[PDB]
Amino acid sequence: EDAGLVAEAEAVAAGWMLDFLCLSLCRAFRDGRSEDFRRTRNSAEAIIHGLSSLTACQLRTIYICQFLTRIAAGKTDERITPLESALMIWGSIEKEHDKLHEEIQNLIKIQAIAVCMENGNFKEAEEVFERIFFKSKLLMIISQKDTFHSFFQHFSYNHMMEKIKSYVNYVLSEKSSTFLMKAAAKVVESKR
Amino acid sequence: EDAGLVAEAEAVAAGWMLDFLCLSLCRAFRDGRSEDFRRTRNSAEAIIHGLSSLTACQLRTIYICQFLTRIAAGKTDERITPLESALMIWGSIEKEHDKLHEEIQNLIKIQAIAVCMENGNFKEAEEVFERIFFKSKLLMIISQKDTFHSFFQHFSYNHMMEKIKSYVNYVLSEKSSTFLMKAAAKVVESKR
Ligand SMILES: O=C(NC1CC1)c1cnn2cccnc12
Ligand SMILES: O=C(NC1CC1)c1cnn2cccnc12
Repeated sequence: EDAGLVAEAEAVAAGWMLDFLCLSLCRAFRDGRSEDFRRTRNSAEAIIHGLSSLTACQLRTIYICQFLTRIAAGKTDERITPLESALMIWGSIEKEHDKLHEEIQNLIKIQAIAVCMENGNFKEAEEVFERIFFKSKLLMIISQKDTFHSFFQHFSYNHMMEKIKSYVNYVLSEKSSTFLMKAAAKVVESKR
Repeated sequence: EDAGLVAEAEAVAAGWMLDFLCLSLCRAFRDGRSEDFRRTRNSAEAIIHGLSSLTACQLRTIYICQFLTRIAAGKTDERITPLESALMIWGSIEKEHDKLHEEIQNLIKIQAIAVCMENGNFKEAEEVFERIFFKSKLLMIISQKDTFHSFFQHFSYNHMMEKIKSYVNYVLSEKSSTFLMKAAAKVVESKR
């Protein structure tokens, strides 16, 4: 057997497993299946370690998985919070900076502060605010522990999750026809 | 979309990834590619967590992966050593207890003691001997620190690895035609 051709076959299969796990991670995030999300994340993380050279499409795929992982840990190496880490990934992914992108970006920025206030760590909320950043007014709300200010109700966790879920639906539609899931669905429908 | 049919497709794909990773784990073990073995082991471990109901064939596959994992850690939750743990898996796998099975079993039993002596932990070598187990003579060799006794040279680490590698070749031939690797090799050969 040719060691090089066998390794190339393993690289193609890793690429297929990556797309399958991204599609599965997107569905568990959309459905709110936390444990399924956690397991798929662990599998995608292990599969990703098996690849050493990635295409532009594959880099986009791993960064989406990393982004959703930090978003999922939002209320739960580096000295920043998971939502601040999601913000750094979001601003660097090779993607269009459209209306939805700006909406998701601004919701994460405000929710990174609000989740600290929700947990009762207001010194952390000010530290998060200082790393990310109107500014005087946002700093006053944190100082007065106004967690339920109308500003926070308009830029809520639920609104952040709904906007991110609309983005996940475009990724899900784009990867719904990948090799591994398409082959699996055919087997399932044949039985039946 | 039907959540049940989507979950069934994910179960079929997990079954395909399991066979692919077992075949890849077998090749890295045969070739002595330690880092590739470690990465594939981590991927198989994560993929296995995603399955909750396994067929008899799939249980045989995960136990082979567990067995090779303990063999690979032989010289490196539970209060026993990795080779003693490999011995427990080996004796419980649904497989024929043929000449090769007994050979591998007896080589692991003796190497579980010899690797402790090689590392200079002779109290551990006696503790391993007591958990597994002629017996008076084997206990004398450990007591006299005769790590290079002709008995240990006939039942060596290299002989243990060669016999296990012959078994791995039968597993490798049996799983060489699984769906994921067969589809990947076709893509590679088409390019070339
Ligand atoms: O970014 C992460 N994973 C990427 C593939 C989705 C990631 C970060 N922490 N973590 C812990 C366990 C598993 N995966 C992770
Ligand atoms: O038995 C194990 N894995 C099975 C799939 C091969 C196993 C034992 N320790 N460990 C650590 C990291 C990854 N996998 C493991």
